[PDB]
Amino acid sequence: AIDVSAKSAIIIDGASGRVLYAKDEHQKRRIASITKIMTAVLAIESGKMDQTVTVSANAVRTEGSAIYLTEGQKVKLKDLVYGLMLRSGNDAAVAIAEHVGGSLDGFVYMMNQKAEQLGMKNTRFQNPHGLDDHENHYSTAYDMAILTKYAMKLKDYQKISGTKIYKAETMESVWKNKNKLLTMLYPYSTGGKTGYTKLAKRTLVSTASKDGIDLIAVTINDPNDWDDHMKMFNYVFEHYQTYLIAKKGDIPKLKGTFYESKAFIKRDITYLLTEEEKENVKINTTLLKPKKAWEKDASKIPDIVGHMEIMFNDATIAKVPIYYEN
Repeated sequence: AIDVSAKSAIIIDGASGRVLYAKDEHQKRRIASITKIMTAVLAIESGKMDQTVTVSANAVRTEGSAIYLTEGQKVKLKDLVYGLMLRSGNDAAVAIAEHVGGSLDGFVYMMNQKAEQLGMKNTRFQNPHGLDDHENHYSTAYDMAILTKYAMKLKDYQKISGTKIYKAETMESVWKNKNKLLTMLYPYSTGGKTGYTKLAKRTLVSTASKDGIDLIAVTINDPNDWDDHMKMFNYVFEHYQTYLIAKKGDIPKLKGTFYESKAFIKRDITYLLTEEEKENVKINTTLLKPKKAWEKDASKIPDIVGHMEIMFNDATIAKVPIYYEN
């Protein structure tokens, strides 16, 4: 079984989003610097990554981890985003927020509107860094997995998150990523983001891939997080595989029927499952009843003749149209 030291934890399938393991995954908690994933997403989506940012006095004042920005410094937004993600710079976070959002209040508005759009119903942002300077800055393991799945759609996020070493284009710094999974511990790691405050304790988001299986893990309040992430990924890689549920082309269960060779699906349907889960998958097809008039005239047969529904217990894990060869 999976046993972790985290108060809340989750691991999800990066392809389908399916929850594979969860522990208190909807409990609102302080999250510390994993907040910064949202800050990075908004910077990347802003289209302003090559713009020059002017660092404010407010940005320099920020407590905690820093990249040592100075008041009035001119730094490319991209550099700040690497500093944010690799070094957890809180100064970088405020500079990004003020640049992309106009003000902290503006940026935080943007963060919450993005959370809403993603369905993060148990998440509320009050700042761009995760310092404990407000009430009601929180998220959950489940919501942070949703956010990370979204972030991993962004090629720039993929790149930044997987970067071990970065030379800034506009600052005299080289930064090493603080994600020990990526830099030293776990060969399958593809990225992630750490957090710590006195009240939040250790928080961690990380991603991993092996044999085409992409996974996302979150732990909130976990003194053993590095080990626990590896345990979680290893458990999934050991016990789950991608099964071809239905192959592209014709549909075996329609053998002997009217649709035996002319009905087809346009793509493979694959899914990440344990051996025991795969036993509980059902392929359901609903098809039009062939009409006598179709025998003589193929033109009366629609292009789509039904749908295939893959069921896992009472979850619909896939649904695709069934076509009829023209």
